[PDB]
Amino acid sequence: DLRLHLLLNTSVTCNDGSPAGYYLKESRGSRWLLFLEGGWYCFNRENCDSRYDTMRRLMSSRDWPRTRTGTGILSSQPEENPYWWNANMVFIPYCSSDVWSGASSKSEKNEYAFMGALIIQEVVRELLGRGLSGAKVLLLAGSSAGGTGVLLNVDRVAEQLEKLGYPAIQVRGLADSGWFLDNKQYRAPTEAIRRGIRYWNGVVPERCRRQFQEGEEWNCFFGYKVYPTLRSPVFVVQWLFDEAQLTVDNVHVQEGLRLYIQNLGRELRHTLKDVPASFAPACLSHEIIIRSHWTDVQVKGTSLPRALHCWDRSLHPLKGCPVHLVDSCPWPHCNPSCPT
Ligand SMILES: *[C@@H]1O[C@H](CO)[C@@H](O)[C@H](O)[C@H]1NC(C)=O
Ligand SMILES: CCC(=O)Nc1nc(C)cs1
Ligand SMILES: CCC(=O)Nc1nc(C)cs1
Repeated sequence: DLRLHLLLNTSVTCNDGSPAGYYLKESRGSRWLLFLEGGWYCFNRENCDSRYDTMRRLMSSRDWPRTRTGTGILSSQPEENPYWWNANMVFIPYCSSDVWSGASSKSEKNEYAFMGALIIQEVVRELLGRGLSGAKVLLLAGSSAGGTGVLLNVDRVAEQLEKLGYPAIQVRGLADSGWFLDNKQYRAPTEAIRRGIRYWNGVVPERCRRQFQEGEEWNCFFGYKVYPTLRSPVFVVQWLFDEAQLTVDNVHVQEGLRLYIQNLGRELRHTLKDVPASFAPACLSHEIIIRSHWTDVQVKGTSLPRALHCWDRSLHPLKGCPVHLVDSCPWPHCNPSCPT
């Protein structure tokens, strides 16, 4: 079990002004995994009000429980988590509705606070006094909106630790199910994100901002565009036929739809050709890393926990221990190990 700590700086808040926080389980014999929860987002007063009625735990800490159980990559049992398992474990709840990009407080002009980028910085800050100062690796991981959040924030964490005087901590990223395409729909994300950035005062990585310039920062929310601007090592996990991608594409089988689905998989595979650390199975699904049975899926005979271990070794190719694992077969569940 991981134990809740609300942020000591109570000006760093969830949407409704309640304090943000993190859940922690220390492992004193180990030198850190910080995981970003996902859960869509909201981009105007009306749709944020709706989310506050029926998804309030994603906008407030008032009802959070005192503990949570670590699962998947957050599990401390080697049977469930062959990778790491002995690491210090941190789960950061998503309560900012801003894909972890916001830097704006609640005020007389703002009904809600959007502080995702500042929540991450404050968590890292308060952890340094609880043992993070002695770390050798900090892995910033996340699923869905949290996976996009890794891409937007990993280099800022590295810069923060350098400026605070901790140059020996190696910061790395693991982005799960947050690598989306701004593609043609079958019957939109780009417009919703463009409006969100204005509403949230959203921030993107500096090198990506300088490429796309004012008004075009929405481009940096799309993995294949922001990834080449990043300096920290990042491992990318993405289903080739992601259910959230298909949902925004208005897909819920005749020739037209067959060709659309096959072209989606081919496009995703193309965007990963130059990503040396990646795991991309040919399955229709969504998310992976915090599921208890995350060890079952294999690409070309290699599981995700093994691929991550091989990545660790590469950061010290390796005989029989690969890190670039992308299916080439063209239809959902052509890989027999896909989740049932
Ligand atoms: C609390 O966080 C805010 C936002 O980052 C910052 O401006 C302020 O200085 C912090 N306060 C303290 C006491 O650290
Ligand atoms: C919130 C996760 C999701 O389904 N969609 C996202 N789209 C972008 C562009 C970031 S997160
Ligand atoms: C990167 C060189 C290499 O093979 N690394 C190794 N790591 C272990 C754990 C044994 S050898």
